[PDB]
Amino acid sequence: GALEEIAQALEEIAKALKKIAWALKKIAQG
Amino acid sequence: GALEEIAQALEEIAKALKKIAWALKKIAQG
Amino acid sequence: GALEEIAQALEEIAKALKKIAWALKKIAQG
Amino acid sequence: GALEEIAQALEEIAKALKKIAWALKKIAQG
Amino acid sequence: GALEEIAQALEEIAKALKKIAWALKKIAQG
Amino acid sequence: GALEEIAQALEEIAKALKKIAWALKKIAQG
Repeated sequence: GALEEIAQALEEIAKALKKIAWALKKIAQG
Repeated sequence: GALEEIAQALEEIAKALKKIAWALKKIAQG
Repeated sequence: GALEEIAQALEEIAKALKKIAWALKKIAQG
Repeated sequence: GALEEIAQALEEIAKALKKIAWALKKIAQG
Repeated sequence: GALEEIAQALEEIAKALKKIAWALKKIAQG
Repeated sequence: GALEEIAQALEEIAKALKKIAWALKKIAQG
């Protein structure tokens, strides 16, 4: 579906952003 | 410090994007 | 419903981001 | 200016999330 | 129309994340 | 260092989010 493809892409963006956020936390703490 | 705050904000933003994706899926399912 | 529940969560994230924004302004100012 | 720039960006994201929440309620209400 | 408002809000979030990326680069290269 | 990598990744996330928003706008338009 059209909106399902948009949502899938958004979910991948969000998972990538969560990883970046964790990496930045660890750099910050260190 | 500031970078740890920024990391938390990126995590909040990722959470919002994931929820927006689920909202789009529910809209499609309607 | 499902979309209204997401809307509430997004409003809470928005408040969290505004709190972090003020924390960053405080760090910059001080 | 870096931290203040990020704070301003987070505030704009917060506004955008409130806009999305409002749109979701409008969709939900039909 | 509400879905278009959601898309416009996502565009604003993307611009704001670009500004956050730019600010973090400035901190990194400082 | 790491923060430069994080900023570049965030810029890539923002570019992708812009494309997602544009696709959603076109869906919303018909």
